[PDB]
Amino acid sequence: EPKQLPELIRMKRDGGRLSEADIRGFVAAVVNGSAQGAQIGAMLMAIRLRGMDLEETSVLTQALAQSGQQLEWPEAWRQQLVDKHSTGGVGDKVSLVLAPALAACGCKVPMISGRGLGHTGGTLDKLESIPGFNVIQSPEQMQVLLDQAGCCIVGQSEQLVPADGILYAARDVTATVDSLPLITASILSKKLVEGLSALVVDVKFGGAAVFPNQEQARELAKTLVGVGASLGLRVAAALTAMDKPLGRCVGHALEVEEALLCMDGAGPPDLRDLVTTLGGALLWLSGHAGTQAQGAARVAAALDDGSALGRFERMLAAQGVDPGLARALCSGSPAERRQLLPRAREQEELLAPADGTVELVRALPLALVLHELGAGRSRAGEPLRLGVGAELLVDVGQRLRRGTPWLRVHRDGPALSGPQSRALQEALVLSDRAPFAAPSPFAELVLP
Repeated sequence: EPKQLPELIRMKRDGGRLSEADIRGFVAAVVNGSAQGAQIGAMLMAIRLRGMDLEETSVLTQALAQSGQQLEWPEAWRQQLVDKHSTGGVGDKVSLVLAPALAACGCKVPMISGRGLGHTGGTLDKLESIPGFNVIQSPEQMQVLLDQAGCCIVGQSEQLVPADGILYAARDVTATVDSLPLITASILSKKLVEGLSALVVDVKFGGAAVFPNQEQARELAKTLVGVGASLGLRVAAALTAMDKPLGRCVGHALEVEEALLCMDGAGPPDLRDLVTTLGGALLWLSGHAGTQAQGAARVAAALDDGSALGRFERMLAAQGVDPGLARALCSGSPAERRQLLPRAREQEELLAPADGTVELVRALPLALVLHELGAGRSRAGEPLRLGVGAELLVDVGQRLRRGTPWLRVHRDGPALSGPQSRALQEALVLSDRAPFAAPSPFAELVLP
């Protein structure tokens, strides 16, 4: 029954299970206001150090979900509601494209997304690079968006998965993100509130992924598919590598550009690879395409013929962006899009030390330095340096020459410190091996 908050915390601290009553009451305290900051962090920490189990976990997610509302849409759309959701992520703008992609493929995507988590920027912050983009819509507005645009991207609020919003902000600045339960709940809860026909989850592994260990990551996959099943959700989880940044831009505004470059015609191969791959899965899974190949084939199609660029345009406008700016952003050249989005003060470039063959660029050192540069959050509720970020000037598998520039840093301060500099420079790994074509960051596809 109603136990005082400090008491539930004492229980988890002591490795005790939380009852459905206990989890619920807690969730409520968090949304109703009673629960104080130091209390929410304490609990998150306790959880990050004693975990929970299938039930508590399943209970948590399930509750979080109902802290707010659930959406209901015209029965017409039903079989067309789909969504994908990542975990880790350094430079993962897939969402910024796969959304309008699917919307061009006749699907409706009601995306409840999020902000940077730990050292992994969020697709919600990235969108806020676009001037006037509102990530907060009421269910009502959302339904207008899936009608006009077919898709939309919004974050937690007073009506949607409220409690998740409270924790998710804390998780990131409390060093309480890497927890299978808090992860499973955080994700499933949002996607639940949407009520989708099919749902694909992006589970990163290696390098800069929340859970580095491939297998210990593959579990997180069978898990989200696990609980997700029970909750009554069709869930497909795919393990994709995260040792190097997806694409060539890590940041916010920079990333919004490398996304437009995709819809345009095509930018980075890996970026496209996943958008089509994951996209084709959703169509197959939602039973909207013969096989994944066919599925994936239609998405690629969207990419190549301006569809996604169109859907995307309606979307920005539909979500607060000055119509004019939006036609300018999409029909704009890359040079235009640069002068229209947030740019950092100065920007230097790291040169190649030795002749050699780019083996890979270390994602973690990057994300970590850029974080220190204002591309990451230090303490919830704070602005973000949206211009700041980084550009990969060489592509993995290729051969570069000593002295050539391989990475450009956009910073808002008067310079990089010694530690930050060395950090960057060593994130570059060179071999004498012969140049080669980059592999797909896509590994397996855990099914339900």
